[PDB]
Amino acid sequence: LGWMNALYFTRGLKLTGTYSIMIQKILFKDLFRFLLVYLLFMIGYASALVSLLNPCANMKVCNESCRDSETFSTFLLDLFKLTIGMGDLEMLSSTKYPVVFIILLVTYIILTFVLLLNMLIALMGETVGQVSKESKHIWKLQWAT
Amino acid sequence: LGWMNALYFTRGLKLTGTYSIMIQKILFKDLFRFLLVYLLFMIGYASALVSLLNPCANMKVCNESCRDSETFSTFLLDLFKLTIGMGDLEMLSSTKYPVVFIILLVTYIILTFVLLLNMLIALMGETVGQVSKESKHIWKLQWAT
Ligand SMILES: [Ca+2]
Repeated sequence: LGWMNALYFTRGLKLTGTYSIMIQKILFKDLFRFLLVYLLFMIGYASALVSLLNPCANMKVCNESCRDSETFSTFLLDLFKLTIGMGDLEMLSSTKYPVVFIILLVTYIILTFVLLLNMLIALMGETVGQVSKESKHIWKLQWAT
Repeated sequence: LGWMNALYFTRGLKLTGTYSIMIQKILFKDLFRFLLVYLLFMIGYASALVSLLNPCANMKVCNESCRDSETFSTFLLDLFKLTIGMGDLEMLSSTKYPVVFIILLVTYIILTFVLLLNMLIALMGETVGQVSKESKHIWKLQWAT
């Protein structure tokens, strides 16, 4: 916590504290609400997938480490490991294991991992251009305080 | 689908629904046409490569899992796995396995995976600066509706 508070002094010389402006928007509003809505999305879809193994018979083919179970939440752990935008999950053709599960999985992960974070990246790129006077102004405001 | 519709309420307070602006352009026009043209590119080049094993004798040297076959489309699966911009595919010198196949492969993947998505990234970076009045305007339009 003290090395966090080290930011308190890091808002004076050398134009330090510019982050202290943008954290006013990203931590409280933008990244906050984004992580909320995305967490809700992914937990809902997690319930979906853990319910979508009985038809499209129980199989969650090994990732690119939960096996078929019913315990309480190990599903969520291994499934989140799967949701990691890590390795461009496998493609299918002439399905043998769960058939309609895979298409839902791929379209969902494309929705959430090719648009949502990109939505937020574009949001950053557009919102950063708001600093007009609050550079010298917050500088002398630091002076004052 | 209900958790998709959760975006319907997520367009009011806290300036939610900014995505609902950009999705007007990226989902229907930009990312759409880009994925279309890129899919066409890659499937054409896939036909090319699966036809380019007989001279430059049959060999698709193990990636950085289809072996020489003739079945129907396993080519497409393993080849797409190869097309994943995953690991900066191997370099060659003093060729022994297919000779002119590798140079075509590398120049194609450089074309499609160092320019096309970068073309679209620059397109994003330039198109995001269009919000002039439709922030407060779409806000009060949400109000109205
Ligand atoms: Ca890696």
